[PDB]
Amino acid sequence: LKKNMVPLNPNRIIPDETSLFLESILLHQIIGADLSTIEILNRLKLDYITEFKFKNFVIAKGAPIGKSIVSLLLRCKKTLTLDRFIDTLLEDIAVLIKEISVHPNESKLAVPFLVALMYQIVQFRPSATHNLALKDCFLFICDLIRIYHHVLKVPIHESNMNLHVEPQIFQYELIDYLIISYSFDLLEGILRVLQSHPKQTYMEFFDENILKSFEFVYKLALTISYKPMVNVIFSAVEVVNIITSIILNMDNSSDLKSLISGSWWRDCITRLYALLEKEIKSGDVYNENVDTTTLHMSKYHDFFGLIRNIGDNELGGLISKLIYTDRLQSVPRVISKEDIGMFTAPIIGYKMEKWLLKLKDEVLNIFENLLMIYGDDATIVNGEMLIHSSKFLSREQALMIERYVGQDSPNLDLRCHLIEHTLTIIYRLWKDHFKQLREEQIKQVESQLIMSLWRFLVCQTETVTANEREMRDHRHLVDSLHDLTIKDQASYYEDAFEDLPEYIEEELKMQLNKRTGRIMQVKYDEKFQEMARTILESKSFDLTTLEEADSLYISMGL
Amino acid sequence: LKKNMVPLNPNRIIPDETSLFLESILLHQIIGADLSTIEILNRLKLDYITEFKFKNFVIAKGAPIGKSIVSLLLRCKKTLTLDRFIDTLLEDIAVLIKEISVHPNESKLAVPFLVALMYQIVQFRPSATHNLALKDCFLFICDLIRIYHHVLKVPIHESNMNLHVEPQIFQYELIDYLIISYSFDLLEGILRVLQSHPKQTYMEFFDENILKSFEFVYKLALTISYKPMVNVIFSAVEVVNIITSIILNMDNSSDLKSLISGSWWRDCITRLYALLEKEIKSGDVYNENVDTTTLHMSKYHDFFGLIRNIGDNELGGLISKLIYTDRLQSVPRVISKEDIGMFTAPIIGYKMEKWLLKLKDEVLNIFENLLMIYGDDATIVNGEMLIHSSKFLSREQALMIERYVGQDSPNLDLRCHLIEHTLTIIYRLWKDHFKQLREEQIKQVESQLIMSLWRFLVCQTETVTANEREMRDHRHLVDSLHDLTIKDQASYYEDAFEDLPEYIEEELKMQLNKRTGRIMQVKYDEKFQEMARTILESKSFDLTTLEEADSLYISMGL
Repeated sequence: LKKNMVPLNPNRIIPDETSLFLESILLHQIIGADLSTIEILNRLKLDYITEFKFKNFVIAKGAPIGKSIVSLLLRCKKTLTLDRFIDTLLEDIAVLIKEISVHPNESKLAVPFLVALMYQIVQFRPSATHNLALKDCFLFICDLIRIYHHVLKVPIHESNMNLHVEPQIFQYELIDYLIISYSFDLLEGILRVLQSHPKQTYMEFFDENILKSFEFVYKLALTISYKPMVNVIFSAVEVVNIITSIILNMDNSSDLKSLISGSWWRDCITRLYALLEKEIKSGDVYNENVDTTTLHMSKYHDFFGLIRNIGDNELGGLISKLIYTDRLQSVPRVISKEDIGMFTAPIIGYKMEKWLLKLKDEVLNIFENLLMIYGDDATIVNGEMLIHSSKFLSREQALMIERYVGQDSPNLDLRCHLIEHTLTIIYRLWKDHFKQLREEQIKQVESQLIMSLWRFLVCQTETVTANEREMRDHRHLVDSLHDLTIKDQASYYEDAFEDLPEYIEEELKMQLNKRTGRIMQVKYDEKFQEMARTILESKSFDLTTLEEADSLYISMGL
Repeated sequence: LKKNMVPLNPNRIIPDETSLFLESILLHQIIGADLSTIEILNRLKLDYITEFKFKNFVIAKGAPIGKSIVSLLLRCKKTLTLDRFIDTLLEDIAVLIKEISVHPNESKLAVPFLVALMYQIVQFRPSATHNLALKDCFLFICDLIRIYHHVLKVPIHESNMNLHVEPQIFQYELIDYLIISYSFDLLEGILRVLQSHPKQTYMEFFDENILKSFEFVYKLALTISYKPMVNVIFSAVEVVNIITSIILNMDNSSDLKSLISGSWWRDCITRLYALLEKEIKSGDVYNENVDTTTLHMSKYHDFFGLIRNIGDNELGGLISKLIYTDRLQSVPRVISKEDIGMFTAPIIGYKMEKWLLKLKDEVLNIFENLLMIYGDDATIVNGEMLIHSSKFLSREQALMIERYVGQDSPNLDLRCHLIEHTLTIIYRLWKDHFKQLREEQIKQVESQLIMSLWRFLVCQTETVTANEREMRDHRHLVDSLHDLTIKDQASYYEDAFEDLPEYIEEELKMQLNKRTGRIMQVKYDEKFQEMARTILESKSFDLTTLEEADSLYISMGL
């Protein structure tokens, strides 16, 4: 009777999750380093704090620090289950980072590896990390960054008599760059594991102090008057993405919104506007050039970081060469600063452009989110998302048409995705938020709005493509890199791309065609033509009179 | 219908046994040492082997060794289950011990801690250690001891012109004493985890090479012409105990017995005879005195060892002070040899006598075993167990009656247990093995056999105890220490000894009475009187004529 059911396993090995977590801590290794993180902390002592102790976490004066970490780990594996083992490790390593940090004489070499270790502790099982531990860890990392106040506050230009006669040493600068970058990466990690918790419990994380501390550190990261560290700009805007994305996806959204003032957003969005108007150019990413106009990714902080692999990791060998690896020490191993740099490839510049274009996609994506949060009018959905976004759309169509077509870079498609995205940031601002699009603000960008819509409606002529034979000749000219990409995807990495049955490559010779149309800046997609049509031609606001509009239509045909 | 059964657990956490084994390795620590064993091996490098590698177990030249152990442990936790994780660790640490050992220039400081670590690997789950790993580990430890050939071969007495002008250093001597003692302790551990396996599979362990290698190392340990190390004598006779005990407790006992020659036993038993005739005296245990007559436990090897806690562990601080603990080194930290020794307590001598009396109980216990193996006659159950055991019985009755009664030492009872045990080693030799008790050999000990039986049959008079009132006055005189022992057991450590219902202390005032009788050397137990009666009076052999026997009976009464 009912011999159908799936039979259980009588000897289920539910794996010991705290043992897996112990092992993932013990063989945690940051990319490019020779030793493991615990095996670097076995080579570190702290010789000014004569006796560290918080809660049976004694470190002696000359003892290895990672000796005490692995003693804590073994001692608290036996005792605590996973959700208590996590926050025990978080508060103990936090207190150690704290009193190594607030000290006048002591070197801070243990701090980057303890922050990376703390990040490995947080993100291991995101369901197991209770969010009061996340709250305390978030507040600790924010005031840890305000301890390292000066790393994100180097001035733009130095003295003319700033003589570079100095030992030119990089090891302390490398340490506090690692501290700041791993700290911002840990803030992103805290908020994305908090994003994974059930959606009724976000108020256990958020209070006044969370948002004040992130307001300080966000004004610190997306700087105006100091040299930008791009590593922290990525993470500092991804935090704002996680914030808007959970304001959209929680039920009691009022408590976050009533907890946030208007000044928080109108200090955030102006720095996002100042970030969206910066330039992304391959030939001078890694250059040091004019300030606050080129997102540029400095040579002196080029490593991966804890989440995403952002440069080519040129400073990853120096993390391993920051310690002597056969010795127990406190001061750093000497890294010369001008030995790095040695000319082979500008492909590195192309992929750093790829990251910076995804950064601008991120910025106008959180614009797209907080249109949807503040669907009703406020201080912040206030018409300057016509000004800055239409300036952006118009210039990234203009120098696309003037500069990028036929330049065999991988980053063209994404760069003509940005415009294709930000039109929609125009469009739902036009259709669904016209009540705040003030008449004085629309005429600040009446040039650029109308011209940017015109460069979409020019594609309805379409005397270019119309067939298949010369379009593939065009994509030999503009889009050979994506032919290499799709052949490498077809021969290695895609399950659908073998034994192609003459219906799956007739979709390829539809979508490569519409891709190379959308790159060649004639024949965009029909839907974006409609969205650009129903802004200019629609009578919600008179952009053009009827005798000024057909002066634009005669410059296509019509 | 049948709502009686015990309900199972739907969320059984079967604990990950290889995680527990990983943790027991990582926090293994030998008694008296400051650091853990892995944490000592983090402080050791090997700077003459420029690159060690066996099977992806690479050690660099200046790397920490315990770094490579913990790398192997983490790497093989993921992959191997427990019975393969064990023998992977055994053969890898064996190859490391091997090529550190056979090297002319390299210091051998890693070897004691790797042997102690190997012992922790073996005995963790004895059911999980497959016995071919035990066979290979046994053969490795036996030829490891024959590598350290010279530790158990220092001569008895030195030159008169052996000037003690020399740096007088102990650290290398401490290392190879630790190597030999932990190796013999590991041989005992191999054979007792092999003793715990199911009794059909002993032939997977034993072959010719096992018994030849233990024959060599057993002739090496129980020495004749060299200075004895008592640490290895305990373990080397406990191995012979495990061998005789499993020959008694296996089904196919012939294969062990056909694998053992007669020369193996007749070289074993003569060294056991030479061990049974040594003296145990408290005032010169820890002295250095005349050779091969006093079991004496030298000052220069007084530590615990891996199984049993044998001395007071005076050299346990020097194991921790053998390394610099803030440094990665290869040569030992300098230990002065004549700093030890500083007079407070001869209680240490009493408990070392307690161990040596248990050692003699062990020797005549394996005599009792191999009477039962070779119930039929052989080369070895051959009548000299009348000579040596009756010499032993007669002298340990004689100087008990002359020296020990009223000397308030804890070791009296056990010393009058030995005689009470070895009478039975006489008795079943008398009753059940008379076919080989040759007539010429009985008259070699006809003095001592008859006198030792006479000192039991003198107790049938019993005009001493006969009541309760003066027997407790006698045990104030001879046995006050056991009153302290039973009061400490009664007030702290025994569940039955509270609310004593006047039937459980009326057994105490039976058994303290028979204990103090058996100590006072008048009124032994009635059963041992019968065993001594049915040897002398019985007519299996005419020890006495009928007119010589009543000359012995008139010296009691009769």
